[PDB]
Amino acid sequence: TEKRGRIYLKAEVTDEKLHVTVRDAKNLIPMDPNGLSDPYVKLKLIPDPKNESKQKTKTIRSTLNPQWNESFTFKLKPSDKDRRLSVEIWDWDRTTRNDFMGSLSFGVSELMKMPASGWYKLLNQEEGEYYNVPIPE
Repeated sequence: TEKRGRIYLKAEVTDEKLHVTVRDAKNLIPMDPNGLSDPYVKLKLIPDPKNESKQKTKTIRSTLNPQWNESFTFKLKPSDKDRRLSVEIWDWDRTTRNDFMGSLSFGVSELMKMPASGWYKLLNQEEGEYYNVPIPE
């Protein structure tokens, strides 16, 4: 439906490189029967027809408030001017398919103008690939 928690990130473009820091997320919704989840974050630059830009944080077991503190770097190219940084939280599972938890995205153009920083509301999978919602509140 709609409330999936929030995540704190930092993203910036410097000298043809995109730097992203995934700090932590709060109030995630349990996808595991146990009432918790095993979250990890997938980062990519889309569209990614060749599927070459994927990066992911480690999976943190049994928590609804993960603190990854991981940084990533993407080497950019001109065409990236029209791409977006997609950030998705998934719930790792031992025996079933991993479940989508929440996501968002930023335009590489957006970031070149203004770096991202702070808390953001997690969105549903489809919509997450098109926009982001800061939470300065």
